[PDB]
Amino acid sequence: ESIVHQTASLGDVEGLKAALASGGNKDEEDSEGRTALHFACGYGELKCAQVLIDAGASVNAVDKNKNTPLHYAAGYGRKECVSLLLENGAAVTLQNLDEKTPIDVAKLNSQLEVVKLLEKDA
Repeated sequence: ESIVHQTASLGDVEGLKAALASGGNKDEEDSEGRTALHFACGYGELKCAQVLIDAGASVNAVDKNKNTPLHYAAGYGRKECVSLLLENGAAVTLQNLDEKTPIDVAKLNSQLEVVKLLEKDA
């Protein structure tokens, strides 16, 4: 029952803004430590991710497996969200509980293009 997570996950930009305006917490976490930004980026909802970043959502938030939003974007091959996170200081060296960085994750999931995109940045 988290409005901020649900609207972000479904790309509901207006619903998301409203929820945040109506008191909703942009850093709200679910039972696995995920934030609305982890979901927006993992699903490739660029505009919703921007809204959260503009509201001050932690770009390098970590879930209970130490995955950041960039690990989700990278792993599921959501290139635009990867760029958006990189432009906003997303730490490309942060490591998973499995010692994997977002790049490692992109590599394991065959996200060849995302890898070039994460490399290009550096």
